[PDB]
Amino acid sequence: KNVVIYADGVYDMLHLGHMKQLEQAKKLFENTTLIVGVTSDNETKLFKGQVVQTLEERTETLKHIRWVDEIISPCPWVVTPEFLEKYKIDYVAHDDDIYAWLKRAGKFKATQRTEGVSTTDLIVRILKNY
Amino acid sequence: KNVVIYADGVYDMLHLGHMKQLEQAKKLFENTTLIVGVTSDNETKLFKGQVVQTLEERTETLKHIRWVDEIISPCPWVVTPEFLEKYKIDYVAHDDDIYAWLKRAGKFKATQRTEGVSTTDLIVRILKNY
Repeated sequence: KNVVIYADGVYDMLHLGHMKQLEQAKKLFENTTLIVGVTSDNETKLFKGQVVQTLEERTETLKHIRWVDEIISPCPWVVTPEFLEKYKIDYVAHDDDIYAWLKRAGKFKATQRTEGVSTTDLIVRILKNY
Repeated sequence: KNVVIYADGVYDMLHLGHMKQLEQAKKLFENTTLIVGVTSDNETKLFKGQVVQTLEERTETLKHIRWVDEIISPCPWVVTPEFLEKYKIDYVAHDDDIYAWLKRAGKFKATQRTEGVSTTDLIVRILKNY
């Protein structure tokens, strides 16, 4: 009955948006194990852009989050079929193409984003009082 | 065997320091219930100073934290003997006098702070690259 869910990401400067998204992935089925993958510093910089917190800092925050059952850190940048088999992953959860092959196989689960909750947005509120 | 631990605070812009401290309070005994109290906006501003996130924002983050079992929000600004009895609280956990009466009664548990992990410290790292 236990469904293994994999959610990968940078998880830089974790905020309510990340957390609600992890909650959604964890609650995709009644009984789950949520594995969270944390991207490496080098690959994040190479493909996405600047990352603020190091791999170790981003990974240690996630350890304190209720919905997180297991962590793969660093995780691969691109999910592969072999990777799903190795870790016995039933579904990949991500906001909604690099996921076409996952949808085709029945293995993709959409989760939503939350906007306007980020650390950037907060300091704006701090300075907008000056 | 279940020990009720109460940890109150502002919990503004929660970071690794808050989280490690909550972990410590939760792990003070083998079997615990950690109740977290979140101070009101008005009282925080009146007695401590500016608060960045509203009561509701600070409380919703704490809901996603593994160590948190129960939340009192808003909580009283000052702990009282009556309050400990009402909620059946065995120990108050806080970094180490407003707690003298708690120590005298055997009801105070020290937890440590973690420094240099705060949201302020992060943006400094962001700008120090310019």
